[PDB]
Amino acid sequence: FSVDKVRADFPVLSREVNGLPLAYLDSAASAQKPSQVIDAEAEFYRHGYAAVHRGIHTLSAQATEKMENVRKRASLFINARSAEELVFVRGTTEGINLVANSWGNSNVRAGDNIIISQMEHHANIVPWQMLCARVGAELRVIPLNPDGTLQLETLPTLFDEKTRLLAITHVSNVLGTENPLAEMITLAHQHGAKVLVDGAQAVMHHPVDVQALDCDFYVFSGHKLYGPTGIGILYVKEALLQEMPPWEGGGSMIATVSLSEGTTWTKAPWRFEAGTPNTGGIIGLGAALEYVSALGLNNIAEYEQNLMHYALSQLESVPDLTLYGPQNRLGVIAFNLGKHHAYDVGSFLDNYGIAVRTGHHCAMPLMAYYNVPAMCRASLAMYNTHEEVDRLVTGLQRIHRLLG
Amino acid sequence: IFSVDKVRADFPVLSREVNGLPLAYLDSAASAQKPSQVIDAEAEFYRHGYAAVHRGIHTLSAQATEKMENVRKRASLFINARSAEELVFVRGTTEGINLVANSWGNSNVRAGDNIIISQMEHHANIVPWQMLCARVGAELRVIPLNPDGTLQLETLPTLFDEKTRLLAITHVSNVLGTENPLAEMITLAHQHGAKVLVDGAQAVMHHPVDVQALDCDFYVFSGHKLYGPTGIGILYVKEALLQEMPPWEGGGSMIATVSLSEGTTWTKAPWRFEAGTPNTGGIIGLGAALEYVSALGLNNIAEYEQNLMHYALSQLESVPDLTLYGPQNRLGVIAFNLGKHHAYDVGSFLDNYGIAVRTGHHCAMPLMAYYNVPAMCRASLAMYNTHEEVDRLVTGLQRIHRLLG
Ligand SMILES: *Cc1c(COP(=O)(O)O)cnc(C)c1O
Ligand SMILES: *Cc1c(COP(=O)(O)O)cnc(C)c1O
Repeated sequence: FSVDKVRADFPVLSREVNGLPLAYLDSAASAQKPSQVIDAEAEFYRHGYAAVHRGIHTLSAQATEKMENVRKRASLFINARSAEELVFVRGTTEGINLVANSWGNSNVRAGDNIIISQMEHHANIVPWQMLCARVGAELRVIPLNPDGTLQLETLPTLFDEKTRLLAITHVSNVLGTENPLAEMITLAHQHGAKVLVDGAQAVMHHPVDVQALDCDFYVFSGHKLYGPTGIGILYVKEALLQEMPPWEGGGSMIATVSLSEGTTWTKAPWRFEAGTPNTGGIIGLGAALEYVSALGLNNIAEYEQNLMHYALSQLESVPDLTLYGPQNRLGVIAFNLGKHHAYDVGSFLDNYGIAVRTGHHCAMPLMAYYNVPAMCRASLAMYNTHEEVDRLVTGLQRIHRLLG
Repeated sequence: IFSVDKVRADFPVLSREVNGLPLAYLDSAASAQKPSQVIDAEAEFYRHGYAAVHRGIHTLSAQATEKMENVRKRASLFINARSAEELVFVRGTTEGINLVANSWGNSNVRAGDNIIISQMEHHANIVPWQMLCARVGAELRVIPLNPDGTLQLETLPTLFDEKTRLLAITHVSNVLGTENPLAEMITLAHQHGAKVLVDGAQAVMHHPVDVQALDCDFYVFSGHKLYGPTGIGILYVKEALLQEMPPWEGGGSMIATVSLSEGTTWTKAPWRFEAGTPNTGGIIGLGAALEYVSALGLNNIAEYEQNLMHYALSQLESVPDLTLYGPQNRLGVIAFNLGKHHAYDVGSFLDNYGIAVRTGHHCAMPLMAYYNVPAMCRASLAMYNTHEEVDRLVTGLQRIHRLLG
């Protein structure tokens, strides 16, 4: 693995901000893309473009086949049994909503309950709140620990015969905590409950196998995978997916449509894809998967882990620095500097050409647990370097010196 | 004024050869080709500009956010909405219609009520209302067709009553190219206190669209037919209605506050309806597309496309056993069948000649049912299409007629 050869593929790293070389630590919010993905999408638009859905002419057919090929590649990437177990979505959020409506409405009833965790992204919180509101069920929460880990021993208590679903995050977008999915899924299934996994922060860090996890639902976003915006993947166990009613109605998800005799649906995954999909994004996603797969995920894991160790090692020399989350954390470092407002810190770091994210990070309960209005977050991705970490450290030190 | 060559110079796919022959792409009605400006806009954004939106503290994020909202503004001006806050970013027409069908429909349509659609509707403007009607136990009423491809307008007064909440109608047919008399329908619709949703997916690239003039309550369209990128579209909703609509998808960025005890509250519209990371590249590209189309001018495009249509319809009279569907004043598309031949065979043979047309039911089955055919061939004539290509189509059809009898 060579971070230089990798950095050579990303033009954004050449960008300047406030007159200085960009150091982009915000990858957790969205990932930068290599020229391959961008050029893949662009070239598709330039020499390849037509409509999908098995049009009679050549460009359309080839486009359709490309789309299905990407579906296959995606399926192989997360190691699903069949590509028919994967659905194209706008992203993690839509996927979760789709499950929450399609599967949730038929499988969750009055008096039942769903389980989430206190570290969840809003995407993995609100759709279940909406659901519970619809059918009159209860939303139960797995509580945290001060070190940023969930309390596993509470699960036997949270689960009962009325528990249909466990919605859990693979990796925290704030803390970088990786939850013990295997244990949770094993325990969850014993009570006859399905498990949905939010992997939006997972899939780019290391290999993900959904057969090994035995998770019932799995969702993730492409734009954090160094792919284009507006595309994501929903994996669902075939047995469950085939029995799920459609969510969005429209063209291409129907078998037949009649204004007298009614309407029938085609098979999944296609049952859940209505109207024209996002083709360019799918192509770009394919490219992204190719690129990451070509670098290899264990290499990325190794480099990112060593980089993380370096960063955490260096950040110890920063006075009045408060870190949130465990030592085994993936991809992100959440911190606060003294009593300073997070946005001021962020602004100062921005002035120094360093991009970090501030605010509640779309997890309010997580912030509520730590009794803070917000946190600073630095992401260390595969193209990030020691020099940038040094810039971050020195920056924090300078802020501390200057603002006391 | 308008030069198809100067315009054609901007679209690289038109330089392509297909099955060894120069491409004639008549499938624009399915999806439109993009000029270099759009493609390069999205690409350059990705290359030198890219970050997450939603008011991140650093520079790229802020700039990205403003770019997004600027595109929203440009779109509102493009369709002449009062406010940019009346516009919602969607995956395309289908998601827009579904969003309305769920969000607005569930609260505004009840047992015993009824919705009106037409027989020429795209499935996108059919199925979600079926779903709604099934959910709340309402009735779906249909405006019947005429053999010439026009709706029977005289039937409307009877179809409307005090129980009619919504008219979901298409601006322009994706098959026939029929342009419906929206103003009349909306007047009549409003007289009964009913809302109107307009499917504009086939409209917005042909001529100017003014939603204030139309006074339509909902308007939807797709970006990829407007010569923009895939996976992006616009939902226009009257502010008064939009402000009272509950959220559909839950998640980040559409919330004010989130609590696991005190519950959850929503931010203002339109943002209430945009959950998670939007499609930023698509939005940028969409902005570029709107700029390009506006720069050419819509009336110019309308005139040129009209002359092209007249030419095509004139030339197609010399094709034996050619059956056309729809009126003479049609916009943008020509739906046809050749003798007793299967549409897909015709399409394939035309594909062999380097000509791209579409076949099948075109996602309107009832329309096909009305004409007693399983499918139709459809040729699209867009702003970058030429007389040369029409000549090629005619000669192609004639050759197919020679060969297949
Ligand atoms: C294309 C089209 C639709 C569907 O648009 P999508 O982009 O696929 O969502 C709906 N109605 C009409 C009339 C159309 O032409
Ligand atoms: C980004 C993220 C989401 C939301 O994904 P979107 O692409 O915005 O739809 C959900 N959960 C986690 C953990 C995330 O990091």
